[PDB]
Amino acid sequence: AAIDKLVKASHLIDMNDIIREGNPTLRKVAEEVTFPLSEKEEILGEKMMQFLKHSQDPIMAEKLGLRGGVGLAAPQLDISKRIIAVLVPNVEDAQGNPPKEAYSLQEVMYNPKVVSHSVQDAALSDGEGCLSVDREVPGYVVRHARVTIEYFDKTGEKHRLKLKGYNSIVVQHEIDHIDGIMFYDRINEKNPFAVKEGLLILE
Ligand SMILES: [Zn+2]
Ligand SMILES: [Zn+2]
Ligand SMILES: [Zn+2]
Ligand SMILES: [Zn+2]
Ligand SMILES: [Zn+2]
Ligand SMILES: [Zn+2]
Ligand SMILES: [Zn+2]
Ligand SMILES: [Zn+2]
Repeated sequence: AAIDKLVKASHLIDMNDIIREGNPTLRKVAEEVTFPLSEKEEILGEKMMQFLKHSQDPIMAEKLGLRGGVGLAAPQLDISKRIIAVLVPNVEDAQGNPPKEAYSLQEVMYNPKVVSHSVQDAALSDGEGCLSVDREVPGYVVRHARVTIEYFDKTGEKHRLKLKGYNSIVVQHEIDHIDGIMFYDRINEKNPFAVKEGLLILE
């Protein structure tokens, strides 16, 4: 099936492995994974993280024809499993010095979920994009400002983590994918740029 092609040792995930808006797998509730993970599930997670590293590297992205990205969920690869990868880089200072930490978040998460969140909502000022959507979609994607999540890593170890800012937005976006929700589902239907009072707009 699709997962066998994806986990071949020499196979690199690229845009042609990513399904498109309209494909029913994007609207399903993905199946939880069981531990211990199968080798396929473990390698899939690793290929997904490799895809994010490549997409953020100017040469490899160029070589493989990749759009820069900070997250991917398995349903985007036509695999209906609760697996996501997130990779959010820190940025150089104005003198060109690399950050202390290369990434503010780097994880492959199995069965992630939000277990609590802030009453306050937030949205990226620039809106959101999606590897599976080849349209322009304007508007504020209203999400929780802060969340506490739970997930398991490839070893089966459980983690509990609080997130805010951009990291909170990114994980919420990927978890939506494993629940069959798309970012534009969270954009006001009548005025994409409406702002309910108290909405935290992130630059
Ligand atoms: Zn491929
Ligand atoms: Zn491995
Ligand atoms: Zn590589
Ligand atoms: Zn709990
Ligand atoms: Zn709630
Ligand atoms: Zn997405
Ligand atoms: Zn929620
Ligand atoms: Zn709509």
